[PDB]
Amino acid sequence: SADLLVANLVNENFVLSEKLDTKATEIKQLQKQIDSLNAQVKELKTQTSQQAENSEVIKDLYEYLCNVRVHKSYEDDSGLWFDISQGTHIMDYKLGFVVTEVIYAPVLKQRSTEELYSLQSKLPEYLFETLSFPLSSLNQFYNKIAKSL
Amino acid sequence: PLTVYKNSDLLVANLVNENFVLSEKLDTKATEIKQLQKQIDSLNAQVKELKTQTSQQAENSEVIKDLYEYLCNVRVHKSYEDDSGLWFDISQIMDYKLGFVTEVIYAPVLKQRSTEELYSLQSKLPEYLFETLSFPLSSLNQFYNKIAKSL
Repeated sequence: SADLLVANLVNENFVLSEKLDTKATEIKQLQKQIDSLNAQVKELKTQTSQQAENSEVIKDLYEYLCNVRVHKSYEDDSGLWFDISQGTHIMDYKLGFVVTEVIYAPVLKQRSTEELYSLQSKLPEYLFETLSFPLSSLNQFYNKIAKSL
Repeated sequence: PLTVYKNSDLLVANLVNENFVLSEKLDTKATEIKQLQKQIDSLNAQVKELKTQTSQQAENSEVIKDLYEYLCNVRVHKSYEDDSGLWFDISQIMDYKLGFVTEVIYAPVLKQRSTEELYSLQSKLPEYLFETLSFPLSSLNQFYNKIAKSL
């Protein structure tokens, strides 16, 4: 009973050493995965950021070339909306899209009255009231506002 | 120097001592493993979240690109930066490129075009829009308008 038990401790020391070597492999394997993930993560971070730079330039281009900038976009169940600031250094408004059809909508949440009359002198009455036209007419709209500004 | 007793040495003493050391060396690895497994999971979330945000922002940019096309009849295909100056291909149908070095450079792009069009276009477009040009940025919008009016 005394010898048997102590001779088995050898058996236990072996089992430990194998179970232990099998862990040293699972460990090396995770370290590799981590390193892989790190590379990938960094390259994904540059592509997503550097890409922001591109988009800015383009936004910036359109602004210099069309004197019009698109601020944002939402989608309230039915229809997406984009704020817009058009003019030369200006009339803010929004456009909604719901066959296809469009919705104009002057946006003057904030505007020093002096401007609001400067604008009323340059802009045809109707551009101060919500409207609705087919998409085909959009570009034509755009032109009308540019010509008046 | 340990020594057992039946009822009722160096090597035997190394067995127990050695059995302990193995049990600790093995448990301390089981913690380094859990810590690594956690780190891996955390890193995975990062990759997945970055993939959605990029696929989502791309979506926005596509919408806007599509908007501008419907509103300005003009689309900006790409952008390069060859040491000095960046370039954008444009399709407004007349394709051309614009270079920025402030000052600008126009450049008709007809790498491929069925001749029938190339004369359709020559009838609508003032001679000079078929030759490279150069103007200040302030004049750009004015340029754009001239091309739209003719097309």
